[PDB]
Parts: sequence; C-alpha cells; structure tokens
Amino acid sequence: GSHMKLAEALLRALKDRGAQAMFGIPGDFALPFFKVAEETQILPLHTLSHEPAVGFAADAAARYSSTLGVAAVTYGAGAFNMVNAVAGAYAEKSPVVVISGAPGTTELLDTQFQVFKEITVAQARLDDPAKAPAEIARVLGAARAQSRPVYLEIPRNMVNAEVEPVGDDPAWPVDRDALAACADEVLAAMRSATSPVLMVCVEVRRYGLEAKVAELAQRLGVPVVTTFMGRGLLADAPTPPLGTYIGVAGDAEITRLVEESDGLFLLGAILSDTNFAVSQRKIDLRKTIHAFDRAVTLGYHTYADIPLAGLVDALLERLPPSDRTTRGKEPHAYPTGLQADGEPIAPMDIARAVNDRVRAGQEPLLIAADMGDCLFTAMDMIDAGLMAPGYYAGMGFGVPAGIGAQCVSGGKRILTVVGDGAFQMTGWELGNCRRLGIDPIVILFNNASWEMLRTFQPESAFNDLDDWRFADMAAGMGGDGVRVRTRAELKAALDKAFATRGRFQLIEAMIPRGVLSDTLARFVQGQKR
Amino acid sequence: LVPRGSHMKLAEALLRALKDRGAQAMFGIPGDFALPFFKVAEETQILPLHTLSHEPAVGFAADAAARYSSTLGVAAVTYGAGAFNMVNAVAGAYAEKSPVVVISGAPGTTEGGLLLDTQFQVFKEITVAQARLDDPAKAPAEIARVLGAARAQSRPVYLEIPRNMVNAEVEPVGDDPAWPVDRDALAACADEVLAAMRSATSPVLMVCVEVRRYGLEAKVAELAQRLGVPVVTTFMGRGLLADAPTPPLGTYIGVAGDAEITRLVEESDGLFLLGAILSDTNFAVSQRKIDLRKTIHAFDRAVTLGYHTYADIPLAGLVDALLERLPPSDRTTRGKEPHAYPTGLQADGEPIAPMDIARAVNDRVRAGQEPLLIAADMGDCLFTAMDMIDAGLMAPGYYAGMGFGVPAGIGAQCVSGGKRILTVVGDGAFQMTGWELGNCRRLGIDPIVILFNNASWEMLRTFQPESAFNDLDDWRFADMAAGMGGDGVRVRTRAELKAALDKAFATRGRFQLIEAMIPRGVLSDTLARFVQGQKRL
Amino acid sequence: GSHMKLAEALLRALKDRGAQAMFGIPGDFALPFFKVAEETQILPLHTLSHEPAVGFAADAAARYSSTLGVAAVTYGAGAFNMVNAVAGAYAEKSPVVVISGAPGTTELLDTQFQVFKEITVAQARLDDPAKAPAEIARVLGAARAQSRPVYLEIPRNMVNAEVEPVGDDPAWPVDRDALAACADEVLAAMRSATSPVLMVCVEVRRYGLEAKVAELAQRLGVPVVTTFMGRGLLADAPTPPLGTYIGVAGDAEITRLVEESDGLFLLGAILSDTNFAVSQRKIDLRKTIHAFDRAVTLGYHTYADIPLAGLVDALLERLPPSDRTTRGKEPHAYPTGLQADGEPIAPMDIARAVNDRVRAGQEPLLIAADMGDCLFTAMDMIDAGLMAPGYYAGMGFGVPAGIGAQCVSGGKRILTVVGDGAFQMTGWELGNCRRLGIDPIVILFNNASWEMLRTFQPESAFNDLDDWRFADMAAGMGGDGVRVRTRAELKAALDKAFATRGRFQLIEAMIPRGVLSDTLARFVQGQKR
Amino acid sequence: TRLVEESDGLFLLGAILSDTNFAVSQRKIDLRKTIHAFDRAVTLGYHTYADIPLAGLVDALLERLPPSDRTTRGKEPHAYPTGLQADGEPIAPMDIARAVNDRVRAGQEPLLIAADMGDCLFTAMDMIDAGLMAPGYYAGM
Ligand SMILES: Cc1ncc(C[n+]2csc(CCOP(=O)(O)OP(=O)(O)O)c2C)c(N)n1
Ligand SMILES: Cc1ncc(C[n+]2csc(CCOP(=O)(O)OP(=O)(O)O)c2C)c(N)n1
Ligand SMILES: Cc1ncc(C[n+]2csc(CCOP(=O)(O)OP(=O)(O)O)c2C)c(N)n1
Ligand SMILES: Cc1ncc(C[n+]2csc(CCOP(=O)(O)OP(=O)(O)O)c2C)c(N)n1
Ligand SMILES: [Cl-]
Ligand SMILES: [Cl-]
Ligand SMILES: [Cl-]
Ligand SMILES: [Mg+2]
Ligand SMILES: [Mg+2]
Ligand SMILES: [Mg+2]
Repeated sequence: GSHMKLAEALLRALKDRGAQAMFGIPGDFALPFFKVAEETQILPLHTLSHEPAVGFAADAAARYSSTLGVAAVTYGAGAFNMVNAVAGAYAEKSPVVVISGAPGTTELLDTQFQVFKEITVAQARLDDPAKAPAEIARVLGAARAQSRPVYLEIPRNMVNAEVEPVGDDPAWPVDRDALAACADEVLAAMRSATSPVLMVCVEVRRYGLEAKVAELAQRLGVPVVTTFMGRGLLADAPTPPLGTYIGVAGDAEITRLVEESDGLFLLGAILSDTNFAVSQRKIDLRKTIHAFDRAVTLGYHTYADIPLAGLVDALLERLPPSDRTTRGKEPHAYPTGLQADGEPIAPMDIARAVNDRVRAGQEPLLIAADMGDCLFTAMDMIDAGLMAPGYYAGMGFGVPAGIGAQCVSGGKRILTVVGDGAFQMTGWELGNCRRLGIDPIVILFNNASWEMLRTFQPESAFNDLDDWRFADMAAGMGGDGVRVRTRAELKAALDKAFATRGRFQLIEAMIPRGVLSDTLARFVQGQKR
Repeated sequence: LVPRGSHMKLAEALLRALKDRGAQAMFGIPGDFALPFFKVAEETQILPLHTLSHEPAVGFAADAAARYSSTLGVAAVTYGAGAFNMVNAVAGAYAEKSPVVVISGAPGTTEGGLLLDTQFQVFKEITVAQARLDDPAKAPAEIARVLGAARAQSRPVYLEIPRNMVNAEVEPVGDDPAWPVDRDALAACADEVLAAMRSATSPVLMVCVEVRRYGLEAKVAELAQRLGVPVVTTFMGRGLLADAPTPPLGTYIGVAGDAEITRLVEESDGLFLLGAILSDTNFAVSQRKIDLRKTIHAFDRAVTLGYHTYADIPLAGLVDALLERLPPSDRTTRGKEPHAYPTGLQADGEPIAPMDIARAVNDRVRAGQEPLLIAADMGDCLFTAMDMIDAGLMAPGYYAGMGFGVPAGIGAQCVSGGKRILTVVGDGAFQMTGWELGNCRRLGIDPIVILFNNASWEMLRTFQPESAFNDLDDWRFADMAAGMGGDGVRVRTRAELKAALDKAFATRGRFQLIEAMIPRGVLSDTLARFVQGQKRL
Repeated sequence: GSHMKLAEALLRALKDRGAQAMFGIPGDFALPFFKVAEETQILPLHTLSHEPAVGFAADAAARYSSTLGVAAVTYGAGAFNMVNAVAGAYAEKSPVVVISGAPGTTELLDTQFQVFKEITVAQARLDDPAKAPAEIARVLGAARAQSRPVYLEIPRNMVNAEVEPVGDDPAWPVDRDALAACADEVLAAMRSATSPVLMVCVEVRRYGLEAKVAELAQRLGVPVVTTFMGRGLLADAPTPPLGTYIGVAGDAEITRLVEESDGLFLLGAILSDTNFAVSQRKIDLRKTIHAFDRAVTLGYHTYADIPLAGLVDALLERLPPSDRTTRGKEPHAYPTGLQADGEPIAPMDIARAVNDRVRAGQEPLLIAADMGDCLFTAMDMIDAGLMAPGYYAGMGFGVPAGIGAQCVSGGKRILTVVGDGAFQMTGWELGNCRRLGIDPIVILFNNASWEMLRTFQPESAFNDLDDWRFADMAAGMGGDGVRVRTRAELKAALDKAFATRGRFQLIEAMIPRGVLSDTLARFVQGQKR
Repeated sequence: TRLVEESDGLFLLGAILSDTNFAVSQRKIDLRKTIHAFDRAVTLGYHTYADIPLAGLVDALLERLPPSDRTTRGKEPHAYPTGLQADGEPIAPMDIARAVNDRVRAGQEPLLIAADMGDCLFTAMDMIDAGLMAPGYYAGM
C-alpha cells in the first residue's frame, strides 16, 4: 500500500536493474525530475557540458558494467542534441535509458517522440500515474532483453505524482519445443560442417554470458574467434580465441578461417558492411548461424524468440563435458620497445610506450577510443578492455566515454586515445573532471588533420586543419597538459601522467601528416585491392 | 534515359542551383560517403567552402548565414553520425523559419544496417521537403522542387546524395515550381481583414518573422502607414520598419517586455499577426496570451480569422491585396526613441553585472561606433542583448536551444563581407560550442565575443534555486583563447570591462574574447522581469 | 504535369486496383469526400442504413471479386460503429479499405487512429498533398500484399487539395536465394513425409492463385483437402479436393487425414482454435508447413518475405509436369428429396429445398450466411460460392454481405440464410434493396431463439426470444415476405421467390426450438466428447 | 450566447470542453478568463490545480461565502412553442413540439425525453420535459 513520487519509482527501478549513475543536463521541463534525483541520491548525478557527452558517457557506463546506462535531458534542443549518441548506442547494442523532461499534461516543430522511436527499441510517455509502474517495467525490460536504448518521456507535472513501486520485467517465456528444435538444428549444422567456427560477439558480453560461453566453447570443440566488439572475451577460457576478426586489416589466417567456414556460428554478432564488422557479403549465408536479437537464423530461415542465454543452455544440455584446453599456446605478441630518442612520433610509438609500461609491471588500464587512427593504434595496445565506436564509427565518443567509464570504475583509472579532429568536438568535456572527481589520462594524436579522410582522398585541401595548442589549453579547464614532439618526450610524458593523480593528464602528441598506425596502413592497402 | 552530354556533374548542378537562389557559402564537415561531394565543392569553388569542428556548428552557421542575408543556408554532412549530430541545429532552424539546405552524403546506389532508412525518416520530421538524388534523370526537377519548398515556406530541407551520383551528368536545374495561390480567397480574405481592422476598438498590426524572411519590409512599411493602426514587432521582427513613417512602438516578448506593449497586444480585439510564429516558448507570441478569436494569423501561406482559414495565400500576395484596397496616407507616428537603452557605465572597481555589459556596448555606440549585428546564445546573454543597441540581433529567441551563439556569429561573419559580429554567450553555452572560435583564422574572420561567466546555469537557478547542480566550476576561458588563435582577457571590474571592450574593438585580425566574471544571482533587468512575471502568475 | 483533387486521385487508385464500388454513410467531416465520389462517378456509390452493414458489404464485395473493398465513413461515431465489421474482415483476410473523413488540418475522447491501427495492416492520414500519392500507393499496396483491411483518414480540407496521380504499389522484391532455399526445404519435406497432404486455403482464393495451385496439386501428387475458407477451390482441377476439413463435425476420414499428416502443407491457411478452422493444437507442428502472411514456417523456423505466389511458382519450377487426374470419382452427395407435406420445418428441409431446385435445373446461387445454425445448414447446400464468418463467428454479416455481393454481381442473384437473432441486428438493411436495384432471396430461420447458445446451455431462459413477425414487416421495407410453417409451404415459397424479381424475397421459416441441422448436431455431439 | 462568450470571468463548473455540436468550445470563449473545474482539476490564470474533486471545490467556496437571500427568479426565460393548429396542413418539426407542449400545458405531467442525433434533437430543445437525454456533444446516431 506504499507509494512514492513517480520520479523516485523510476530511479529505484533503474538502480534495481544495476544502473550505477545518471548523467544529464537539465532544462526547464526537466528541472523537477533533476530535483528528485539530486535530493533522493538514489543514483549519483553527474552533469556534463554538452548533450553528446551525456549520451556517450551513459553509453560508456552501460558498456563498462554490462548494465543499464542513464541519460537525462530536457525537452526540445536538449534531447535532439543527444540523437547521435543514442543512435550510436543502438548501433552497438548498449542499453542507454533516455529520460526526457516534457511539458506538463495540461500544457514549433510529437516530433521528439517520433524521432526517438527511430533510435530506441521501446518508448513510453509516463502521463498516467496508474499505469506508470507497468510502463517503466515494460520499457526497462525491453532495454535489458534487447540490449538497446529506450525512451521515457516524463511530463513535468507527473514527476511528483504518487505511484506504486515498479515490479519485475514482464517475462516472455520461450517456446520449449521451438528452442529444442533450434538447438538440435544448430548442433547438427556444427557437426556436419567441414570447418565449423564459433565466433564470440557483443551480445555474449552484454548479457554476461562469458562463463557459459567458455563452457560451450570447450564442449563444442571448434575453433573460437572474436569479433571486434567481442575483443577480450574468453581470454581466461579453457579454449581462448585464436584471434580477433576485423576484416581486411586483420590476421590473414583468421580472416580466411572466418570467411571460408561452412559452419560459422555468429554467437551474438552485429552484422554490417562497416570496416571492422563481420559482413554478410563476405561470409557463406548458406552455412552461417546467426544468433542475435533474440532470434537464430541459418539456411535463410529463422527461429524467433530464442534468447541467446537460452540457446547456450540448450546447447550445453546436448553436449558432453570436456577437459580439452588450448592454453599451452604462445600469447599474442604486442608491439614493444619504444626507442626513447630525439626522433619524431608515429602512432606505433604511442602503442609501444603504453605496452612497455605494462610489460614493466603496470596493470593495464581500460582504453576508451574515439574514431580515427587513434582506434587503429589502440587495437595494438595491451588493455583491460577497449571501448570504441568500432562499428558505428561516429566521432566524439572518446573523451566522454573515458569520463563516463571512470565515473563508474570504482577507482580504476581510464586511458583515452583521441585524434585532434575528435578532440575539437568533445575533448572539452575534460573540464568537468574536477567536479566528477576523476583524472583520466588522455593521449591526443595531433596531426593537424582529419587523417583518415586524407588517406582516402589525399588531394583534398580541406583535410588540413590548423595547429590548435591543446596542451596549452588544458590548464584552463583544470588539467595538466604537455605537448610532445619526440619519442623521448613521449616516454617521459606517459610516465609523468601515470605518476600524477588528481587532475586529468593530457599528452598532446604531435604526429606528422601521412604517418599511420600499422593497422590503418593495412586497411588502406586492403581497400586498394 | 540516363543523362549524357551536359558536361555538368550532379553536385555542380546543385551548387549552382543554390548560388542561383542566393546562397553565399557552404558550411560542412566531410566523411567517407561525402568525400566526392566535398571534392567537387572545393575544386569548383561555386560556393565558398567553410569547414567547422563539430556538426552542431555547421548547422548553426548555415542557419545564421541564411538569417543574415534572408537567403538559403547550406550545411553539408556525411552519412550517419555526421548527419544525426546536426538534428538539433536543423530543428532549431525549422522552429525559427530559417531555410537551411541540408546535404548529406550517402552510400552509393549499388552498395548497402546498424539501425532500424532511419536517417531519412528522422530528417523528414524536421524539414519541409526531402529528396534522395539517386536518379540523374530526375535530379534537376527534384532539386528545384526541394529548394523551391525551402523558399516557399522558409524552412529547412533535406537532400541525400549517394556517393556514386555526385559526378553523374545531369541537366541544369530550372526554376522553382509554382505553389498554389487562390486569387479568389486572396480577395475575400483581404476584404475581411480590412473590415475586422476597421471594426476593432483596439486593432494592432504585428510585424513578424515572415516579413523579414520574404524581404517584405518596404511593402509592409507602406501597409502600416495606410492601415492606420498601432504597430508592434515580434522578437523575430525586431528592427523591422525602424525607419518607416509609422515605426513599431516596441517589441512584444511576453511578460519580460514593456508592460504597455504587452497590454496593447494582449488586450487587442483586432490583432493582425503578419507572418508570426505562434508558440508558448520564450519570446514567441503565445496562443495562451492573446485572444485567437479576435486574431488574424497570416503564416505558412494561409490566413486564419473569424473561425475560418483561407488556404494558398502567400504573405506577399496578402500584403499587395491589402495595399490595393487602402488609399495612400502621409500618416506619421515617429517620435523620440521608444525603448530607452541603458548608458553611462560606471568604470570603477565594482564587480560586473549584465546591465554593465549592456551599458559598455551602448556607450561605445553613443560615442560614435557604428553598431554591430549581435549573435546571442540562449541564457541571460540573450536577455541582456535585448537592451543593447545593434545592427540586428540573431538568437534562438523561440527555440531556446543552447550552443547557437558562437557558431552563429561565425556563420554570419563568414558572409558579412567584413562586417564584424558581436557575440554574447554564457559559460554553460560556451562549454558546448564556443570552441568553434579555433576556426576563425582559417575562415578569415575576427568576431568579438563577450562571455558571461557566472560559473552557473543561471537561468535554471532562477527557476529552481534550491538545486546544487546549477553551480558550475571555474573554467578559465580567456586563458584558453590563445590556443585557439585569438586574444582573450578575463575581466572582473567595471573599469576592466570598459578597457577590454575598447581594446577588442581596436584589435581586428584575431577573434577577441572578453571573459566577464559575473556573480551568481545577478541578472539583466529583462531576465529579472521575466522571473518576477512568472511568479506573479 | 497533371493533377487532380486528392479524393479523385484516391478513387481512381482504387478503381485501378479493381475496386467495383464504394459503400458508405456520410457525416459532416466526410461530406466533401462523398461529394467528389458522387460527382465524379469513378466508383458506384452505395449507401446503407447503419455502419456495420457498410463494413460487411464492402467486405463481401471484396470477397466476391477477390479485390479491394471500399467502406467510407465519417469521423467519430460513424467510424467507431464499423470497428467490428473491419475486425471481421481482418480476421478473415479480406482487404477492406476504410476511408474516414476527419477534421480539417486547421481544426471528447487520436483515439480513432489508435483504435484502427489495431485492426488494419497499414494506415495513413492524408494531410500532406505532396506525399499523399505515395502514401495512398503504400497503404493500398499493403492491403493487396497482405489481404487485410487498411485505414485512410482524410482531413476535410484536403479532399480538394491538388495532387499528382497515384502510381503503382511499391515493389518489395523477394530474396531469390531465400526463396530457393524455402522451396527446396518444402519440397524435400513433402517427399520425405509418409502421409503428405496439400491443404488449399483462403489466401489461394484471395490472391487469385487457383489456376497455379491446380497445376501445383497435379504435379505434387499428394492428396488435396480444403479448409472451410477454401471451400470450392480446385473443384475444376485435375485433382479436386477429397473434401473440406471443418474440425470435429466434418467427415471422419478427412479429419484424420489432416490431423495425422506428417507433411501438412497449409497453403494460405488461417490458423485458429475457432470451430471450423485448422487449429495448431490438433496438428503436428513438427511436420506442418504453414505458408501464410508472406512467410513460410516449418520445423519451428520461418522463411520471411515469401509471397504465396512466389512460393507456388518456385515449387512448379522444381516439379515435372504430370497428366495425373482423379476426376473419375463419384461427386459429393448432398441432401435432397424434400417431403413437401404438412409436417413442420427442420433446417435440413431448407437444405433439401434449395438442393432440389438445383438438381431440377437451377444454376446455383452464391450463398451469404450469417453466424448461427443457418451457416451449419448452408454447409450442406449446393452453391456457387459460400460467404460467411466461419472463423470470426460474428453475427450480422449475412444480410449486408448478400446485399454487398449482389451490388457487384453483375446481375447474378444472391441467396442469404440468416437466423432470427442475427436478422434483428442487420436484416433491416434490406430496406435499401430498392434504391440499390437488387432483389436477394433471404431465408430467415426463425426459431424465436439464440439456438446455438441454447444448445450449449439449454437450462438458460435468456436464449428464448419473442416471436417477431418478420414476414409481416417485409412490405414496410419494400420486400415480399411470407411466413411458412410446413414443408409444403416452404417448397412453394422458395419457388415463388425464384419466380419473382424486383423486390427482395423474404421467406420466414418457422423452426421449432431444439431442431438443428445435421452438421450442428455433429458439432454438439463432438464437443460432448 | 453573448453573455457567455463575452464573459471575463467564466466559471465552468464541471464542463466538457469540445468543438462538437452543443458543447462549450474553447474556440468560442476566452480561456484566459475562464475557470475550468473538470476531471478532478481546476484550471485558471495560466495554471492548473490537480487533485481537486468538484464536490470539494464547491464546499470550499461555500465556506468562504456568507449566506444570502438573493433571488433572481422570474417568469419563464425560454418561451416554449404552443398552440398547435390541428388542421389539414403538413407537419413541421415545430408542430411536433407544439403538440407535446400543448398536452403538458393542458395538465399532462411531462415525460423525460430521449433523443437521437438529428433535427429530432434540435426540436426537443423546444419541448417541455422532465429531463432530456441525447448525444448532444458526441453527436452519434
Ligand atoms: C560525428 C562525425 N562527423 C564526421 C565523421 C567523418 N570522419 C571519419 S574520420 C574523420 C577524421 C578524424 O580526424 P581525427 O579525429 O583528427 O583522427 P585522424 O583521422 O587524424 O586519425 C572524420 C571527419 C565521423 N566519423 N563522425
Ligand atoms: C542544448 C540545450 N541544453 C539545455 C538547455 C536548458 N538551459 C536553458 S538555460 C541553461 C543554462 C545556461 O547557462 P549559461 O550558458 O551559462 O547562461 P546563464 O543562464 O548562466 O545566463 C540551460 C542548461 C537548452 N536550452 N539547450
Ligand atoms: C455480434 C455478436 N454478438 C453475439 C454473438 C454470440 N452468438 C453466437 S450464436 C448466437 C445466437 C444466434 O441466434 P440466431 O441468429 O437466431 O441463429 P441460431 O443460433 O438460432 O441458429 C449468438 C448470440 C456473436 N457471435 N456475434
Ligand atoms: C453513427 C453515425 N453515423 C453517421 C452520422 C452522421 N449524421 C449526422 S446527422 C445524419 C442524418 C440523420 O438523419 P435522420 O436520423 O433522418 O435525422 P434528420 O437529419 O433527417 O433530422 C447523419 C448521417 C452520425 N452522427 N452518427
Ligand atoms: Cl559483434
Ligand atoms: Cl515571429
Ligand atoms: Cl483458411
Ligand atoms: Mg587528426
Ligand atoms: Mg552561466
Ligand atoms: Mg435463432
């Protein structure tokens, strides 16, 4: 018989589901909601400067803990200013709960609702106190079940409406007969394949199925490969991945193994023609088994309403235990050996600088990367996780994602890599580190250029950018910046950054135009063909 | 048949069609799918190509350029993230009747799934017309149709160009197709409007946004003199008819404005809204504050009054029809300035308040400086700008979205032929898009920017002062200007403000950033009236 | 460069797609649209008395010619009063285009739009002249592709807006590889089955695939059976159906053949637990092949975007020609031999009366039946088609459907059978026959009872209805009515009705309570078990 | 009509607001000067009070007003048509109203009237009744 303000019921429902913080920027229509969030302290409230960062930070927080992210905005400009970040979270299967303030029920372009419907899997306007609890459960349940963003619009006069507490997600029971048929066909297909391959992908991480999938991989007995967004999965498994598939720029043997498989089990994979993703045009659709978005497709036919977790358990029930292991193999060889001299800096030198510290005893940091050669370089860095817009490829994610991740990392420092073009977009969010109580290390790749674009159209003058003095601007926003031009300066700056806590550390690495990471070089050489 | 032989690339035809319609530049940020299009733009130089740092600024700059010259604005982006990142700026342009032509690159017609097309569906919600130029034979007519729609309704439009179509040969783009015009309804409407104006006890003519967008100032000045009723402007009509025989008594902006003007408008029993946006946000004329039953609303090519709506009535046509029915008049209602601008800055050791910034600017003008056009962001900077003498004011007065300020000043100055722009912006808004100033050197511009730094989202504090989240940190913006190629100075006293403003005006060639420290709780007079007016109700 | 009023463009688009008439009831918001319809004469405009009849008549017209039906109503009460008829058309795969007038774009509960979205497959509010042509093509195209109702809302101020003519339906090209895979699996399943059965169902008729399916049936070589809504299909085919499956009340051999099949090919079937339909709980889901709603499901997996027509052509390409025929068999035995004496009337006597006339030389008439024992009786009548709510089971369809069908029959007379309860609902629509220029024969089964309900709960008094003198009321609404109590009177009345053209003929047959048709008797006996 | 539409203090105590048929329309009155008490809320002066039952608002107003013996009764405001001319002329809707009213004036206790939508409703407005039930706002037949 208890009841609470609608806003409080929502905040508690989010916390009940694992949310760790709420990022946001208020406005008139959202002020009452922000007041409840601040006064109740149910979720830590972190504000940022610009809405893109609110969305990227919530996305990063969701990815960091494989839970719900929370992004709060105000009606109109505020919400429209987060459309790109939300689209990116949708694209990369990250459940960001977008909460927008809205005009009261009694109160220029609804357009906003229509736009958000295009980039979320469920929406609700909480304008009826009696049904709000069920609607919140339905919408948050969809976010969790599909691992994609959702939209909640709260009229300002409803924030304080009394409602009953939010219950559990509505349960959608799987058809046992269909699941059995699905598991049987999938297993039969893997057994009939001359070259079966198990790809561990994004949904495995999002749904927290790492342990179950490590077990499945051991029992299935086929080669394991990860997709870009599955990087690091099963690293501690009995049969760790042979490597990561990233398309033309990756290991040739891995690329062929994936593309020539006649039993390619895409366990939770996002398919697209984007650079690093598994593309339908490069694989055998007559033999691929795509388990994704609560469905399983093979031989052009689909089993509906098959959650990934259920499929994995069904396969385990049909497989005998195994003690097989492949861990006696040699570990991956990362680029190391930075020559700390007076020579200029190349992207690979940044990778070597980071890797050398790790080899010398530094526990690796999780890396947040923006889109650009910084990402191609980060791929060769030893990390405690990599968070980047590898498929969506939108710029601006980097710095805000590092900030969002460190806000929920419980003390673990984050390393962010970002190019000059991307920094001009959202790097300024670092001015918020002092209030947030964080101190990320940021390596800014400054080549005074939109280099990825120059690489593919070198004759154009518009890719030449001005020389912005980012390191000189760091103090103005509360951080310690240093511009480095030589490998010796780079080595020294990285050590100093790790030795200095309390303020964000910005290392502005000057890189000449035309100098690329090894992976980007291979990508370019690959396209030419 | 597939076109062949025109020796004109689709992209070139589009750039030329835009130039034919008055476009003065193209702002944009490239990406893979848009590279071929940007190559044509750069190589042909049909329109000056200006790049910016972040897409919001591309949209705001294009919007500002459109507003500055009452023409088409052009914003070029790449498919996906690039385009989605400009949705807010485009929605703002739609909201304030500014024709921004959005041109997005797209996958080639024979190419090919991360979302769910999603992009087209989103843009269709914030534009008046759209076209995917994937058929060279139909491209010319589609361009004319879409650009024609932008000009007919003064709203943004969307053009999506598959990258393999950029260089496809096409025939030249013709003129805009004609929109419906009901001559019979026009005549009947004109008669009814005049009858309503004549019978009203307190009629009022409001000169609004469409009058400026459609270049009707001269015709409306003539109409105002002949109609013989009190004249007032809306926020977006501010400045119109200033030199006319019957100039506006003032600008209506709701409770925040002059009490006499507000009363005149809200008590009118014959309110003729000539081209007005009707909305309940910020400074817009609100359907909830006036009596729609006694209102004549001419907008979006229609006219509503007496419980009925006349369709297919272009504003220019209605004005001409009214003039044909009114005899000439020598009526003159000019007099000494209606709105008294604050002057007399006390250049001493006291802290700075928003009104001191208005006095500093106004004193320079009164001393002989030709006023600059002002670009303002949303915040107390806008409320303060209402009391500044200007050569035009560009701001999100209705949409109220932050981030517009600095990019708008940049876009306007790119097309101003050297006329310097004065930008006013708060600390919260500068944190969003003020960084775009780093592009001034390459763009060859040097705007003056007054940053109101109260370490606060102050407008929100006025609405909910109990909240701690409106307190912002100390950002040393002036100290960051050099890294962006400009001159910055932080000022704390009125004397420092006076000196810095003079130095900024005396120094061209580099943008000038004056970071004015202002205490929390100190508001412009207009924002103070706005806040008090809210409480009263 | 030509353009026309939006309303005219819609009417022509409907006529282009085969629509033969428009049924409707106007109101303030729809008056301008009705004016265009009346003045242009593009489609004959037929008004009725009450909206249920408008919907049932449009549904019947659609069914009669396997084309689009058109039902025009006014905003509010008018449209809400047609929700049941539209739901029934949706339930039975009939493409009724609902056109509602609406407030002008510049102008108590939108609720109406939301309600119609629940019972239609596509909707559009034509409030933008520039996009109206494409929206009309999209919505009408959905009606044709899915064979279900659609909704078009036209603001009154848009009726006369100038628009470009409507083009063709947007084309949704089928994936050739998926179709090939589907056809291969289906054919392999039919060949591996020990008892394959081809069921010809509603979509075969709706999409005009009778000739193609007759060919498929001959080449496939398996037994053919029809569903209730497939009654009469392939009657003239090389291998006509062995019979019609209608559940427990049908032929035992047919019921078992269907239910025990391990290769049940449901070609275009509506599945449901309703009386006469094929139910998922009575068949083997591990062996059923369900081709319906543009998909094909077997073994719990589904091939998407497979139009029925495409599937049939794909199977024909994989089957060799055949000269096989089963037409040497004995035809169906219908009840005949009415004893025209002084004894009371039973439902089977009505069937015998109708069948005897046919055996004596009368070309059979298409029969429109309402829900009740009249339908169970009609199942044993020789017809030129049977139109009834066999699956939806909603009352009131009968008389209006007969009226709608005769409006588009090009001179062919229609026979309607209806119970007293159903007649009290919509039988009054017969008052419109004079204006419509039609003269259907209507046999009203009057047992002063909701007999189907008494059969299952005989102890209830509320199923006892009063004695309404329907025949006595016929003249008041322009028809010739006669009440008959004996078999001799029945025989004479039916002959007189057929001999009298110009006015509807109402034969009110008095039937005692407790006297049922043979099929209903079997149904009841079946449920008991 | 003039009294209502020109009012600068229109207190709508429990009114349905709609533009259909006989309903009070937001387009005919000045909402700025209207006090709308309906659906357990009260709207006026550009703001809305929530959770206000109509019975509660009435009681609260009574508590703030002193008793009064004010009386504004007078001879019937609406003149009902009477005097049916019972002759050979055809029937018009007003004749039906006169027939009904004449019976009442002659001593018949009025009956409650149920009316459908159509001129029957417009005619019933001029009939003496013991209540009138009709779809006056919804206008459904
Ligand atoms: C929001 C957004 N706008 C534009 C692009 C197109 N784009 C892809 S790479 C690139 C250049 C990035 O420059 P930078 O951040 O300096 O890294 P670099 O290419 O020099 O390594 C651009 C503009 C994008 N991906 N996202
Ligand atoms: C894109 C966007 N996000 C949020 C808001 C809500 N908002 C309106 S005023 C304001 C504070 C502005 O702070 P500032 O720029 O420092 O100017 P001040 O109010 O202090 O004068 C905010 C966040 C908005 N209008 N637009
Ligand atoms: C619209 C609707 N309302 C109620 C029912 C429930 N119902 C099914 S059969 C029946 C009785 C029909 O009586 P009648 O038309 O006289 O035919 P009978 O049963 O006597 O053969 C009823 C009320 C229905 N199917 N449809
Ligand atoms: C269910 C429904 N359908 C259609 C209408 C539209 N309508 C309003 S008045 C009218 C005509 C009513 O005719 P009638 O009952 O004979 O009364 P009359 O207008 O002749 O006085 C119609 C069809 C409606 N209000 N309700
Ligand atoms: Cl993946
Ligand atoms: Cl305006
Ligand atoms: Cl069927
Ligand atoms: Mg760069
Ligand atoms: Mg501020
Ligand atoms: Mg009966």
